[PDB]
Amino acid sequence: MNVAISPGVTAGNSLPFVLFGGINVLESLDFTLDVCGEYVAVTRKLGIPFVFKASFDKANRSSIHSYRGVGLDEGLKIFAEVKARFGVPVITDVHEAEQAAPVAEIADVLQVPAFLARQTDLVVAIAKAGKPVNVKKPQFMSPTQLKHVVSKCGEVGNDRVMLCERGSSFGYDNLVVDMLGFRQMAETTGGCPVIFDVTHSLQVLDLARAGIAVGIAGLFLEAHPDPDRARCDGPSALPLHQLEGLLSQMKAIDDLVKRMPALE
Amino acid sequence: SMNVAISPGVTAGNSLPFVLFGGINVLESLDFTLDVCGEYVAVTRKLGIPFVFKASFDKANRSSIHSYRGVGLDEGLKIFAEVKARFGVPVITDVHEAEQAAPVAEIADVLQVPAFLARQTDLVVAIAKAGKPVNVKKPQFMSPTQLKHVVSKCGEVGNDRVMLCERGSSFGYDNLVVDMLGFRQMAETTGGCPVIFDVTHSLQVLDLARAGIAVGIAGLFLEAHPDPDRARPSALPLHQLEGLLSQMKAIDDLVKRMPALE
Amino acid sequence: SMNVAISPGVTAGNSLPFVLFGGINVLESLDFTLDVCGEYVAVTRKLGIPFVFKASFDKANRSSIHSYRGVGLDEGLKIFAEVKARFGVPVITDVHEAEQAAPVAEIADVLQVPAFLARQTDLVVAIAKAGKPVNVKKPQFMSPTQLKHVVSKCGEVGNDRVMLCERGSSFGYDNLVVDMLGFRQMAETTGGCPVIFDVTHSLRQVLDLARAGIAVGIAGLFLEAHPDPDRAPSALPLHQLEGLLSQMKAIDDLVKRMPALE
Amino acid sequence: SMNVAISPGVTAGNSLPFVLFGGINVLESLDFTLDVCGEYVAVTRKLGIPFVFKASFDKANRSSIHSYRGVGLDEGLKIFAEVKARFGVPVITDVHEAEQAAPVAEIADVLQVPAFLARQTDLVVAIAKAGKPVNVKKPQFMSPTQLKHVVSKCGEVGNDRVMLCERGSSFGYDNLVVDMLGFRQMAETTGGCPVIFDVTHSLQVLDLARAGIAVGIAGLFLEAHPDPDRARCDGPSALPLHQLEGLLSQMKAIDDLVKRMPAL
Repeated sequence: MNVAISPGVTAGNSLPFVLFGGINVLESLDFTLDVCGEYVAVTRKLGIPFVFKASFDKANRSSIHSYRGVGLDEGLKIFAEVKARFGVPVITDVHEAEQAAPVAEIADVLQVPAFLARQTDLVVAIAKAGKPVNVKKPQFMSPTQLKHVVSKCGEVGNDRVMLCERGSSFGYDNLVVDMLGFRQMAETTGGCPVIFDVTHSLQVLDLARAGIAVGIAGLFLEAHPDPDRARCDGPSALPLHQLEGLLSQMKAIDDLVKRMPALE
Repeated sequence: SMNVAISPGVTAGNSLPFVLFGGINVLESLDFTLDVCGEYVAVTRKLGIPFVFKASFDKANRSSIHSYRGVGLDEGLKIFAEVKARFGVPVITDVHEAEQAAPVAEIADVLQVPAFLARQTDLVVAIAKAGKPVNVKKPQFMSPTQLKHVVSKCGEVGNDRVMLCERGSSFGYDNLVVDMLGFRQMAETTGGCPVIFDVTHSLQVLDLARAGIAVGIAGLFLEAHPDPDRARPSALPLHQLEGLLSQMKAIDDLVKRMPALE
Repeated sequence: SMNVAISPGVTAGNSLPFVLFGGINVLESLDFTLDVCGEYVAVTRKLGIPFVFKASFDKANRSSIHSYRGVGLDEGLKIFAEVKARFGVPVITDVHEAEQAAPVAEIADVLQVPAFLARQTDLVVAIAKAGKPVNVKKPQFMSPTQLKHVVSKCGEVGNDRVMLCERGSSFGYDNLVVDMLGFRQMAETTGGCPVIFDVTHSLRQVLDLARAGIAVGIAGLFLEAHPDPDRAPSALPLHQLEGLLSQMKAIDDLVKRMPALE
Repeated sequence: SMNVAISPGVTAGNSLPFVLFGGINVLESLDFTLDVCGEYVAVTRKLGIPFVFKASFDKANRSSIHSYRGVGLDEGLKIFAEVKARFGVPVITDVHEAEQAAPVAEIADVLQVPAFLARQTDLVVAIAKAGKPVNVKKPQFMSPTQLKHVVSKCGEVGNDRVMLCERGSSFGYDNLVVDMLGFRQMAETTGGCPVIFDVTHSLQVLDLARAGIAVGIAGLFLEAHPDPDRARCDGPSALPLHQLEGLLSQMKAIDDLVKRMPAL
């Protein structure tokens, strides 16, 4: 199944990989524009399809007082300016059923947060909003169970679903990426595009190389100019200056493996 | 060990006689709820075990939009109101949306945060703000030392009456295992919150229940059904309730009068 | 289920009063061995708990070839002979090489298969052939239902006196978690072999784990102790032994007179 | 980092073209061994991939004491001598008991420490003292940063020619997952030992092999058989032999590409 996101950007497991790349959360217009512009410049140079990613709300910080981002209303204003400035499609996450329709007016893909992937009403609200849907696979969920979420989407008329790996629970706290999961998610859901979040899955290069070599529809990436200074106990973003170096290796492997067959 | 007063005559605490949070998966009819709740009340009253009746009014996380979800909020609250009026038993239920907490708190005696939702700031705050004691289910993805953050969110909005509920940790794909070292970790990192063990969702129910009760905990969380084979995770057969509870009580009374080592 | 006669008045069985397999990590000196065992003997005699003294004569799997390995076979067996002569207690020790089994079985009353060697056909067969009861340590990588194949190898060469020993299961990197449901799976898939729980290797929280395992209803506890474990995984502080054991006996005596559910 | 010379024209190293350590589960007869080795030689030659033939002379841990164990030490070494004589290939086998190390080392070119026995001091020392390169199998219970203890044991008795072989990690009961982050950790914590990936035991063979090879490693470890379904084992299934060329051509293409890409 190939999922058409915007003109010239289509995701599919046999197609050239799509970078879903951006930042953790919207803090300001200018900072968003500058980071997005650098993503655009690099992906344009290399010839990699690109969807810009950001959250408008951090809905699950440790403290009710922790910074949560600019929020829904201002976030969608920022996304509108990004789309106008760069002609790039955008993807963002949706935490509450009531956000789905307003977000769908602006965003080109709506993401189901991993912890919320089983919540029927949220998933239905997101699926009914009429845009392609990216389902984050929670660390507690095996790859053959994601089909139920895909089915809930199809039951309310949305067949344009993508599935995003971000690791599996491995003891306490640690995540392991089972590289056999990508095919199992694809094959049990009718061939949904599979995307790999190499940021939350934690050596980013080892992991991204491993995942791209398997043969997948997309990469999911967060970046920052200075990741070590994040005001976050979240997982480290890629340092932004490393983007081109990373993506040139990804494209090289991706172009190679996408012309190699399965074993007969 | 902080103790949490649920009602007169029911108080949960890690040094106190265990409390049974028992009932059924989801509310379906007044008739069946009363049937099951009445058996729990009679057995617990006979054995002398503090009791809080448990049920969901909605199953918010089923695999299909057409899969039966239960009677829903408005009818659920009416059933709980009857359960309370007829038996004088306190009740606990789970809350899935922020806007549900206030109306639920008018009837329910304890509000539960669903496991998958434990990290969501707005839902937890709405539950905590509703002013009843809160039961936080520990997600299978969460280590026992991280639950303190959810509790702190509750404290941050004025609710210090928080209990923690164990239901297993992810062990490979699909399977859950219960780390019995987790109960003390949960308790000691949260200032001594009552710890509760869900022996149904964790899954040999007797083996697990015996093990958890022997550690010394505040409560057991249990679902039962008259015929769990032919119902559409597996509840205790309702006819085994008395036999299970008599062992739980026997072990619990023994261990709650034994100390830590020197 | 099946009972394993270890020595006169010491019999291990899942329905019988629990047996303590207790001692120390490794034999270092006669003096120290006698000091610790003497303490175990006096506490178990006082409390009325069947006792088997445990120690390795060699640490075959330590991180450097210069790391201290214990007194070794010849001297270790001499120490075990003294222990037996002086206290009249039976002893258990582990066997790392096939040719050690015959010599060890002249002195030791139970031979143990080390966890990492449990699948090695030739070692297990030599141990089973030596003619004493066998304790099989369940490796952290093995599921509870697979231990049957090791027990059958013992049976294939005429040794039907086999016990099984839980020490935890791999949980992510490095850490171990004890699945309390494993005891019954081990017992039921092996014709009811006695199941023993190593609370030491499985890991301040020795008490939580020990209470939980003893409450399931098992044949034995495996325990290592040391007078000053911090300044010496981590053994129980020896001065805590009587406190730990009095609680284990109390729980075991209670649960061993309770049935399965109807 | 470290390069281990196995024989003329065969050298394993994490920066070098990958080496195939390839063969069969156990030595059953001379002629079957020669035929299978002959097929590996033909394909590795055609493709230009360095090759070491692998086989066990004993299956030391079957479920039943009556189950077939292969030809045994004495006859196995006679078969190995003939393989070397006939094909000019180096060979690798596993050693289960201390006393087998010296006689095995007279014929074998690499001696392998079985995974379950990797912590056994006396076995590892007898293997290390035998004077040939050593392949330590990483047991599914051992974390990648702990393998350094085994390498140090080998060094303490004068053998610095050690390679480390990934076979998966325990993931719940029975299942294994391959953590693709472990390869670097094994290499960096041991002074740069060649890291090798057993795509057989670790279990979709192509997904896993593509992922591992893309990370950048010294070797692949593979068992094959003309009819794996009819194996008289309940062990993990061998690669069908007829798929060897197709698998290895993809491995070569990916390895050649990534071995000339830098760090970020």
